[PDB]
Amino acid sequence: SFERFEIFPKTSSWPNHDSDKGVTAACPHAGAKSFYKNLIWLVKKGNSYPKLNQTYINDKGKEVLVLWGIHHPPTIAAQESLYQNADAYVFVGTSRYSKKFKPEIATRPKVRDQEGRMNYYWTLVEPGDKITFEATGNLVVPRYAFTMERDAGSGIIISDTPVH
Amino acid sequence: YINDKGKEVLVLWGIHHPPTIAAQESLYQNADAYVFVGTSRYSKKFKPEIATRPKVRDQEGRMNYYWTLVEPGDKITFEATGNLVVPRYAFTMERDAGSGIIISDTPVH
Repeated sequence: SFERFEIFPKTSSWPNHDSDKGVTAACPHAGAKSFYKNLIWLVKKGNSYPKLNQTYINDKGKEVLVLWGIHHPPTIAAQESLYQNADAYVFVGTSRYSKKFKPEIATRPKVRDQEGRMNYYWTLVEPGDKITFEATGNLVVPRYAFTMERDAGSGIIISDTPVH
Repeated sequence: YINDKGKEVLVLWGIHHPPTIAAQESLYQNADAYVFVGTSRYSKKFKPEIATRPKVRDQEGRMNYYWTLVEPGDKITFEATGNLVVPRYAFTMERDAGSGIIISDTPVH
């Protein structure tokens, strides 16, 4: 079983932050700048990035796959222009997964005309468990989570053969 | 600790991550504490991760448990400004070729 649901609604979960300017030219969509559909890049809302705390409780009877991202800007000026905290930190916590991520602000070789980077992390939340997001900055919040129930196991086929 | 026995010594310790900064000063009074555990082969500096986590057994913080094997003639050094669960008992071992762990309810005879 694999269904996608809105773990955090865009219209009610982030009132104190900006969820509309997180678009870049590294992900074109019909020419205009865009971003991932299942993720939201939160930026400052007018020179203010208050501490963000959110949580989700797994009311489903199956597992939920939750994906998020940590952004590493190229320069300190970019970090202040996007979040304005300099010394930001992210923390994601479940009953088993606890981890703190601090941004690495440095200039990397250009890939897709991007000096900064974005690490993507995933976790599986069990029924009854909860996932907590804390963030002073540099966090790409989940917008869609995947409620899944898994089978015994299989593989991935890399072929150009048609499907019938 | 210097390993004067002729066998290996398993040493276990822990690093505590409190939920709030206030708890950190309530227990260790240093805010920016650090730990360092070192051998001739092992060397690691631990920093507390102070954040609130989903409650497990009515606990907001966590305790990460680490272990190391000190060879004969070697020494293990603990340095800590705070957030250290020190060893009290270590285990001297001489190890066999290798076996397994059986999970069963069969009686032992």
